[PDB]
Amino acid sequence: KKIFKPEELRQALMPTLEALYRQDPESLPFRQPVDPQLLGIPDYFDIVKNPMDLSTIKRKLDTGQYQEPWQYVDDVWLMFNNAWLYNRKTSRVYKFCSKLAEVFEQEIDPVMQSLG
Amino acid sequence: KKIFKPEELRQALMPTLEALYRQDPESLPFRQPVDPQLLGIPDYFDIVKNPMDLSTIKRKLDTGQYQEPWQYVDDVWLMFNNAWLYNRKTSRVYKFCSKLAEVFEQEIDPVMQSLG
Ligand SMILES: Cc1noc(C)c1-c1ccc2c(c1)nc([C@@H]1CCCC(=O)N1)n2[C@H]1CC[C@@H](NC(=O)OC(C)(C)C)CC1
Ligand SMILES: Cc1noc(C)c1-c1ccc2c(c1)nc([C@@H]1CCCC(=O)N1)n2[C@H]1CC[C@@H](NC(=O)OC(C)(C)C)CC1
Ligand SMILES: [Mg+2]
Repeated sequence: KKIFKPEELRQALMPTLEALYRQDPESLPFRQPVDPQLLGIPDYFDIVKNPMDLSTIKRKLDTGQYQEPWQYVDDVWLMFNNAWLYNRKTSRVYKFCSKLAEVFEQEIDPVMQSLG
Repeated sequence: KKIFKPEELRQALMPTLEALYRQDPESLPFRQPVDPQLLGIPDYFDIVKNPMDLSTIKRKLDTGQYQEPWQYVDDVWLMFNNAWLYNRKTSRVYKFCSKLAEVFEQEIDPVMQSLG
């Protein structure tokens, strides 16, 4: 039944995104979209058909593109699954992604309990 | 008596797993282990005694846990059989599983032929 007010969603959810940004160095690969030309990885978009990154999620929060909090959680989880799929378990970026996922899991659980 | 090296298997088999990940929305329930507490299905682990999902399979490919290609195929097929067993034929999840199974059959057929 409930309609989420855009600023209510933004206020509840942005602290969880801000917690990811504070992770340095782990958030740095995730602060802007993956650029396969800069990185020299022409197969990236062969494998990742739905790219996502922190700046895109932040812009969707700013502009009211999320109707309900699970749409935001789905984008954060998509971001992580893209990096875990494309990069090997031993790689730096994969370990960075796991650290962000660890932080996100700790932040998001009490927030979603209070929203639903 | 051919020996299959970890990286050899990974290069051959990873594309077939990547093809499943590309299916959206159908791969989304399969990208992480089933969480019966999150989903509110407490009998899940009564029926599924050997859970399996894409992220676990990907990890086993990354870490060399498959000795031969059929061990990978067996895990993908276990994944599917778990979903078809637990969910009814008319359910969304079951239909999503069938879609992944159709993609997998098309992708694995030539790969297995080239490996043997
Ligand atoms: C995620 C992901 N998933 O797969 C992959 C693959 C990634 C991913 C993405 C970015 C990565 C990254 C891995 N490795 C690094 C760096 C550089 C190379 C290797 C290294 O060791 N450290 N970067 C940086 C690239 C550009 C930087 N900023 C940026 O573009 O500055 C402007 C001014 C706008 C030009 C910041 C981040
Ligand atoms: C397979 C299978 N076999 O039996 C069953 C049963 C499944 C199965 C499994 C997952 C399912 C699923 C069915 N239905 C959905 C969604 C939500 C439920 C209602 C719906 O209509 N669609 N999900 C999602 C659950 C959580 C999602 N992500 C996730 O955990 O995010 C973090 C951040 C880590 C918390 C991704 C997938
Ligand atoms: Mg953990």
